[PDB]
Order: sequence, then C-alpha cells, then structure tokens
Amino acid sequence: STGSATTTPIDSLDDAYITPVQIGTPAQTLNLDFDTGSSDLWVFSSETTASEVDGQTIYTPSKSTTAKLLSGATWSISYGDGSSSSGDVYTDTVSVGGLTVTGQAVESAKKVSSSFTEDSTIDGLLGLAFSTLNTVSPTQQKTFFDNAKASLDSPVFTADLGYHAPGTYNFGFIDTTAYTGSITYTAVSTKQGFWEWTSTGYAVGSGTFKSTSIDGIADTGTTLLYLPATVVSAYWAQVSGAKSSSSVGGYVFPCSATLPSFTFGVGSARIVIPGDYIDFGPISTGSSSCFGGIQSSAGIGINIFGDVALKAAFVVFNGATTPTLGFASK
Repeated sequence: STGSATTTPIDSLDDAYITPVQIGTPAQTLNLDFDTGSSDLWVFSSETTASEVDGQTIYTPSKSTTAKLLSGATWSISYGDGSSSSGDVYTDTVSVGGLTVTGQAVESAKKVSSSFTEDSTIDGLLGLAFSTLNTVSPTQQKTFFDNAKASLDSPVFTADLGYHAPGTYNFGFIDTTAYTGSITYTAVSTKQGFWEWTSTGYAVGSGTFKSTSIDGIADTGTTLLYLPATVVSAYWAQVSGAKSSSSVGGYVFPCSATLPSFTFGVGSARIVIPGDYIDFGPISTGSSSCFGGIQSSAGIGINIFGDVALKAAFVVFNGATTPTLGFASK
C-alpha cells in the first residue's frame, strides 16, 4: 500500500504544517501536525476540557462505529516549548491520503496546554518518531507509521515541506519527480527515539564549507533550525545589526536585511537553505526587528533540524530494519 497527503502551513510564517487525517467510521477529518520528533497520535476530542478548545475540530469517539476504548490506557506528554497534553486512548481506523491503519491508538486529549488551545488550526499531533517514545501507559503504543510499515510497498515515508506553500507527506514510496539530483542517505541512531543523524558541517552564504560533525534530529514538528552556539554565532555575525536578545528569546535581525543562505552537509552532499527561509518576520506587528530562523540549541541539549532546514530538502525517513535518513535538493 501507499498513501499521499498534502501538508499546508498554518500561517504566513510556516510556523507549523497541518495534514488532513481521517479518523473513525464514518470518517472524522482532523488536521494534524505530523511530528517526526514525537511518537503519539493525539487529538482534540469530545473529552477535551471545553475551556481549552478554541476552534479546533474534535474527534468524537462515540460517533465512530470502529472506535474502541483502550481500557486503562492513559497518555501524558510535554514538549520542548513547555506545551503539554494528556488523556485516555481509543483504537480506531486512521487513514492518511488513502493509506489505512486499523486499530491505531488515537489518544484523546482531556487536557491541553494553552499553546495548543491558541492554535485553532492544529487539531492534534501525529507522531512519526520511533515508537519507543510513545507515552501510552501501561501498554506503549505504535505510531501510525510503525503500524502501517509492514503493509507499505517500502517501509518509508517522505516529507516534502513547502516554503510558504503546501507540500506533501508520502508513505510507502519515493516520488522520484519530487527532487533534483540524488538522495544522499545518512545513518540514523534510534538510541534516543528520534530520527537522529550527524550532519557533516555547514557553510554561511557563499563561504567555504566548515567540516564539523553536528548530531541532531530531523523534526518536522519544530519550526526552526537549532544548532550549536558556535555555528549560530558564525551565521548571524554575517548580518549587520543581528544579535541575540534574551528578552525576545533568540537572535533577531533588522527587518531591512537580506539574509545569507545556510548550507548543511549530508555526507558529501549539501542542502542549501535560502536566506529568505531564515526570515521569520517582525517579532511583533509593525516591528522593524525580525526573528531569526536559525537559533542556538545550547539550552535544549540536542540540535534540531526543524522545518527551516527540512523544507529546503526532500527528506526520506527510511524505516527499514536499519533506519536511515535521506536528503535531496529540490
């Protein structure tokens, strides 16, 4: 089998991307944030505290003839941005772009943190990291990809995120028309449950390439590119007036600037992020200070190749027995 679904930025900044997902019978379509950095499929639901729902589409398991309570199972998750959510668990039929998994764990939110409530366009998350990170207790549950894997033509999914434009998530096949050149594959460590890999270095703008190993994760659920403070300082040093602001919480730069590109290494290959992809616009409406798309990972404990990096590439998440990651220019 295969599946293919369009993913769409939630806003003009590409803060996140939502993909329609069919849950239950008859289908209830929710727009989920596909997150290669987590491993829970959780949704706003008829069980979510009413005060914490602000415009999201909810999953109502009582209206699905295929929903079954996963008796005794609960879930609870905290994310990098202090956001959290928790609740109980159903199994139901879940379809993405024509690819169907029966008996998928659908985690129904009883509570969500305010970051999710404020995101009226995101109805939930669909985790695509390794199932070892799934928070369901006492019986850990498999991701949608893990459940679909054996049925897929190839045990892969691909992320082709657009820049200020829709993109595509495919399951089970590689669209060889979706990228230029070749896909360079690189080793993945699953030891932390992530699509964790090592970039071979970086360049800023037209500068030469600095060979240096950068261990990080491919995370479609993170907006920005988080890299070591040394690398981030070398980037922003090329932008007149750019500086790190503790009050804002990262590097800002004059909105009048044109930003240099940023290249990252995948083996001997190179992915070039255009400078415009690094511009996240005014820190507040009308401000002439703009927020940078490359930020320091120093306080996080891991480097994160978020959407800023991933949307510059066609990315293969190869879930073969030995997982690998593939990157191609596009």
